[PDB]
Formats: sequence, structure tokens, C-alpha cells
Amino acid sequence: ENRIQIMSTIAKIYRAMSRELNRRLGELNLSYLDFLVLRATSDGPKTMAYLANRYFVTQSAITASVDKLEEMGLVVRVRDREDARKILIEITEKGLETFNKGIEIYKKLANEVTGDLSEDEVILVLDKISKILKRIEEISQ
Amino acid sequence: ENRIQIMSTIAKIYRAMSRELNRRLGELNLSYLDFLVLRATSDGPKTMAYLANRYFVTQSAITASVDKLEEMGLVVRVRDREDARKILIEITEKGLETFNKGIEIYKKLANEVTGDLSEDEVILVLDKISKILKRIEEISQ
Ligand SMILES: [Ca+2]
Ligand SMILES: [Ca+2]
Repeated sequence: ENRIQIMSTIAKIYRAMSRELNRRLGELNLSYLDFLVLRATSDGPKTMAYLANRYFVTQSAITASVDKLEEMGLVVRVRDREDARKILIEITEKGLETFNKGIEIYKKLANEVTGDLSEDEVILVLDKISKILKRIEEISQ
Repeated sequence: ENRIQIMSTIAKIYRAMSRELNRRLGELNLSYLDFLVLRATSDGPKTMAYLANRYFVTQSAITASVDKLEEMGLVVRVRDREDARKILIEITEKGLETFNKGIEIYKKLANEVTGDLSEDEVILVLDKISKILKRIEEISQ
């Protein structure tokens, strides 16, 4: 039926986008996950637990991504003033710079794949799928 | 901007759906990937290379899924009459039965998350995102 197709098409779009993003982001020395980590911390420090849960990826995958971004000087680990085991991943200036370059790449690709759509259509679709997301997130967790 | 949000919302929807599907499919003794393997072979035998490429997953992940489904008696390996290394993964009757049960679960979830939408809206959104998919697939590969 149609409702099945909306969800399955969403999935196919995600897989194709994730693959192309991985390729285009490679030139900034980042994978799609590394970019997601930068996007998440671009607006504030994030715990590694949050990162793994928000983007549905193993904790070991987050550890690998953060270790990498840290070596690249794009994020830093900030330990609580009194506690030490409590860690927050904060983005750096260089990281924000790289993130912004990542956003342009994402924006460029988003403009292409949605080219057959007009502003009205884009807004119409966005409004409607935002409802779908609200529902699945209320269900999923 | 809006075009960015369409793609990012698509991704968030995918992650939330994949997580809930994994949970609901667990009762049929399948993960989301195993279900994808059954969906792919439900209409005809598929090579393992195709499976890994179509659903963007490592070959080792496909091997693990197929080994599993085979032990569960849901798929079989069919070797060419003359060649032996050439393998096709064919679904079994039990596999089709299990697949169909999987489809009902997917259908049930799809109906819920898209509840705020009407038939017209569903068709309208489907038509439009199918264009997005056509474009990304032409770009991605
Ligand atoms: Ca809930
Ligand atoms: Ca091409």
C-alpha cells in the first residue's frame, strides 16, 4: 500500500544519501558519522551516551568517531570541575569551521536531490513528514 | 534552510523506524537487516553482492544475516548447475510465511506513524519524495 511505500522510500533515500554524503565528506576527512558528531556538538557540548542514542549507533562507534575527531583537533573532552569520569564532548573552533564546510556539502546535495520540488512543495512535504517523525519518535522510545 | 530539513528529517525518521522495527521484528526472531534480506528475496533469488549493495551494508553483515536465515530455514543457497562458486539466495516457503508476518508488522507501524496524514496527503508526499529518491540514486551511484 501507500503508507508502506512512504516509509520504505524514506529508507531508500536515507541509504543513498548516507552513501553519497560519506563520499563527498571524505574530502573533509570525515565519514557521515563524524559529521553527525560535529553537527550535534556544533550547538553545545554533548555526552557520548546522548550521541550514541540520538543517532542510533553503538557506543564503540561513537568512541571511535570522537577519538578520531579529537586527534583531528575538531572536538575536545571536557571533564567536570569536581568529577573526572563525567565527560562532555565540546566542539572546537576548527571543528566549527570544518562543520560549516560539511553543512555546505550537505546543503549542496540537498538542493540537487530536491531540485524537482518547488518551495511550496518543499514546505508541504517537510510539514507532513515532520508529523511522521513526531509519531515514530514518540513510539520508538 | 528547508531543503536541508527535508533530508535531515528523512534521516531522523529512518533511524527511529529502524530502531522500532528491530524491536517489533525481534518477536519473529529477526533483526531489521534479516527482514530486508527476506523482502529482497521474496520476489526472486538474489546474489549476496546485490543484497549488500542494494541495502548499503557490509558483505560480512550480509553473510551473517544469510547464515542466520539459512539456519532458520527461511532461505537456501542455490548453486549454478555447472558452476559452484556462483550463489543465489532463494527464499523458502517458511521464509515467505515469516516475511509476510514481517510485512504486517511493517504495515502496522507505517499506518501508525503516518496517521496524521490522509490518503491524498500520503499520495502527495509519496509522489514528491519518489522524485528525491530518483535523483539521489542517480547521483549516489
Ligand atoms: Ca513513548
Ligand atoms: Ca550516475
